[PDB]
Amino acid sequence: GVTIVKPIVYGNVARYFGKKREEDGHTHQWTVYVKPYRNEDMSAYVKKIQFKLHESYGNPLRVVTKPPYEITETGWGEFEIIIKIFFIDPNERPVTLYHLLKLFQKKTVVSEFYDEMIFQDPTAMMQQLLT
Ligand SMILES: Cn1nnc2cc(CO)ccc21
Repeated sequence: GVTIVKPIVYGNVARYFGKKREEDGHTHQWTVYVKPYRNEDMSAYVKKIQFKLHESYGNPLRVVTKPPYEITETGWGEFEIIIKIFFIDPNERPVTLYHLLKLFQKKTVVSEFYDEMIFQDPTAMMQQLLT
């Protein structure tokens, strides 16, 4: 059979403001993302990536369809973000990732994980799109 492995990295970077912010108490800017391990345009084969934030955010289900696959926000809190990757072939099961937003230990805060999206015997059309 055919196995196509698409390596990815996901997670977040964060920047401390320098001071807590009086008007909302946010302390950090952060960006949560998915990106390919090697430079490729994932929109060849990815329909959309959903980023589900803590429900205390407005419009906590954030959707990106065009790279880069990232969401930039501010806040004070750390919580899991559910990252769901949907494919152009609706018969390819979506990939669900789970990421704990990291804001704390000058140096940019980074928490980034490697993973692999495995396509076992895709349609010939989806094969072309993955290669
Ligand atoms: C959980 N958390 N952390 N920081 C937050 C900021 C907002 C929007 O002001 C909502 C929820 C937040």
